[PDB]
Amino acid sequence: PRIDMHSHFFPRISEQEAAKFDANHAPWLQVSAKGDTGSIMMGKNNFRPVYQALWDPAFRIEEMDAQGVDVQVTCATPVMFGYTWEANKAAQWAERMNDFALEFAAHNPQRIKVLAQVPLQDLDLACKEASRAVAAGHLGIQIGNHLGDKDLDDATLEAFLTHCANEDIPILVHPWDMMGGQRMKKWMLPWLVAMPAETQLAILSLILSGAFERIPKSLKICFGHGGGSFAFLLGAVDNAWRHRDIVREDCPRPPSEYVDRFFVDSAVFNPGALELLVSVMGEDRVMLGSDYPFPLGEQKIGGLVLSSNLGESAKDKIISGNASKFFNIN
Amino acid sequence: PRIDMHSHFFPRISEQEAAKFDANHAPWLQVSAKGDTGSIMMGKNNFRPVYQALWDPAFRIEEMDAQGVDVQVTCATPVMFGYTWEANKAAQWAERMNDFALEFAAHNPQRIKVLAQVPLQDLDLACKEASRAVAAGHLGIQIGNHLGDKDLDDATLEAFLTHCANEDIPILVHPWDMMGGQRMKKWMLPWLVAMPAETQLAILSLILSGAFERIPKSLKICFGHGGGSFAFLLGAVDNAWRHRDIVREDCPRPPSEYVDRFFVDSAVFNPGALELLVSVMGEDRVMLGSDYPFPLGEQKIGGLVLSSNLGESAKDKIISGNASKFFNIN
Ligand SMILES: [Zn+2]
Ligand SMILES: [Zn+2]
Repeated sequence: PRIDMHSHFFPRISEQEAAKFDANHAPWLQVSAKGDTGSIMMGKNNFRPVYQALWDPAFRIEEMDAQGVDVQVTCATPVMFGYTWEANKAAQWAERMNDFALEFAAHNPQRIKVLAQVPLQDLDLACKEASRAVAAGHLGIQIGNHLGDKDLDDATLEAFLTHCANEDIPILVHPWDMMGGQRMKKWMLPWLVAMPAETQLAILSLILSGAFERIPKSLKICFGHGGGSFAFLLGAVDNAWRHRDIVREDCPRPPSEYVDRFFVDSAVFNPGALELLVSVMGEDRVMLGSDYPFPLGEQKIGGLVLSSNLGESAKDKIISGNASKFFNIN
Repeated sequence: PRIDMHSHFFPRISEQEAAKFDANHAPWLQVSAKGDTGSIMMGKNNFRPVYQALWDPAFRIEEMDAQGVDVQVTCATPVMFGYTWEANKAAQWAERMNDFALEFAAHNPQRIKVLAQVPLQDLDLACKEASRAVAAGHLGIQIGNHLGDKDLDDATLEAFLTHCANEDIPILVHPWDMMGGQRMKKWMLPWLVAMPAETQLAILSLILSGAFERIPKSLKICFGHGGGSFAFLLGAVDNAWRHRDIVREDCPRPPSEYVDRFFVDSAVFNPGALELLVSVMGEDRVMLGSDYPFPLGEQKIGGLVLSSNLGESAKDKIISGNASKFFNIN
């Protein structure tokens, strides 16, 4: 079947319910009276216009049919993370969101799988939430790729990964809270420039810090959006490792050898980019992700893989094989 | 014949010559009695230790012999920019670095060419410095993407491109200066992540702002380092342009259609990445650049292009053809 392992949801939360958590920074969902469109709010502010398939599981199915998608793995919209909040409030939030997801998916748990969020600022509460959420349904965890000035090499984030590997919980790493600051507002530049750099930073943070050495090889970790610009700029990285002390210091093998340690989704929107990606990662390590139902995710899901010059077996693993093994969908 | 269009020098200046500009911001060169070592200086502290090839054309002429390199275009180390300085002092400084670059060049003007630097913080001072310098023999200009602490590139910058496009003054745009704030502190991550991003941002800035519609097709502009991650991320840009009216707002054609308006150098350190780059830019708009003499410079200049499953006609254009037309070199 077709397995789309990168999609998003947003739960039914009213302004008042989100107010209890944080009347200013807790997101919620404003739906039209018809019920077809809607907005993600943020206190009183409009954040991002959305539509029915983000909150409605039934309505999501009828698009899951038209696109030929059999099983969808879905998870929190990044605005729900709340990594900057006080920890207990966040842990409570993350528990409530993971509950909403199970509800969402339970409409038809055969086709809709979910991933959990965690209060990643607090290592203890994050591990607790991850175990709890998986035992209760979720097939794994989605996290943002960094926590303020902390990247995946931070010991707190490295310890979370280790915990997930110990308990055989699979992780999807998603870019969010993009760098760039004031210079990238127009033309969705944060999406096009900062977001792939964020992801590539995350991957390189694990590799060059030595982290993969101190993390069990049993960890299932996947990077969204093709690993960003990772696969393309990897040559420049091997070259820096070869010729600079400071680059080599904590990384014992050539950085390129580490593609055996993680996965990437397939959303790179270009036949040749996909072929370089598969070349670097191997057909075993790339999975179909659409970024549904957001405006700039692949509009015909799986379109790019199937239209490619890849072997029938390579097209099968990517569209199905690798995510049945990765998330243990049978 | 063999042309490396991307390299760097630093002038033969003393603590005192530079003192007359600044005691703690104007950089100068210190070399030991064993005239082989050397180090760039700021005040009385080491800013950057330095290979003998960086200053001293004599040694350079010999390394160009060992390498396949007949002609090498060379320019400022971005340390020498000073786009933060007051517009007048930075006009004085600029021209001195361009005289210092003409004495360097006049040690073999058949083999050593020079690009000028401009006081880009003031539009007219820079325009004047530019015309003045190409007239003195410089084959063109090298500019950063900022202003020491700047947000990208407005219509002031677009004017400077127009000035150059009209007097046929070629420009090499060189990624420089940060992006990562308090992140990316180890393993040369700014060079591996932030620098490719900066370059791709410069490119997309020109394209998505519609700038190429106001800029005469006469413009000769090259982007350092393979144009960063541009080629690989292009499919994503195109996808966004077509699914979001804000991306398309100032950009009347698909962004990918604009590849005919600029050049990139070839320094991407990987045959697969170079093959995608050529397939996107076309063999006519990729030139050989090594980043000599820096430690992350290509070791065997030309090596990656020569060794490629590319075409032979393609290989001569890259090595020679394109950079002959671009700088006007015979
Ligand atoms: Zn996503
Ligand atoms: Zn350079």
